[PDB]
Amino acid sequence: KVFGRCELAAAMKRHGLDNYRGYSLGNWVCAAKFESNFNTQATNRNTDGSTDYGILQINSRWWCNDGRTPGSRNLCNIPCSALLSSDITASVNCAKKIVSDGNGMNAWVAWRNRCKGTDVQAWIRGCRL
Ligand SMILES: CC(=O)N[C@@H]1[C@@H](O)[C@H](O)[C@@H](CO)O[C@@H]1O
Ligand SMILES: [Cl-]
Ligand SMILES: [Cl-]
Ligand SMILES: [Cl-]
Ligand SMILES: [Cl-]
Ligand code: NA
Repeated sequence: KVFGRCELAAAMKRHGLDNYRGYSLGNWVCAAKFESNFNTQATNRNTDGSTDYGILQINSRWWCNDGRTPGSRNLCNIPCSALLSSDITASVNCAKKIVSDGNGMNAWVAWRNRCKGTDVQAWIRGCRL
């Protein structure tokens, strides 16, 4: 599923991400835009052989099991394919674990480089939430 900007904002708000660990909703929308272009089916393979999955590009090195990342962890206790569904619940629940692990949203490279320090509220402007 390729979400619209405001559609994803409302889905994330419903799933409890607005101000989660102090990160306003626009941070989460900006991160999803630049990680996946709002596409739940996005996958990208990393140089270490791990793969990033879904709207928030969650890495199989630590967070999910894809059966082909030897020696990796599955800290969200989910198959990575669950992160590709049209229902963003699994991605949101895993992201809440990631952002709580001490490094905040710096775990998302695209957030650090393209959202952090910008006017992230622009990402939810005009949306009916
Ligand atoms: C929280 C998380 O899994 N972030 C991943 C990061 O590990 C990976 O290096 C990057 C690759 O572009 O995508 C995401 O930022
Ligand atoms: Cl915001
Ligand atoms: Cl594995
Ligand atoms: Cl959803
Ligand atoms: Cl933080
Ligand atoms: Na893994």
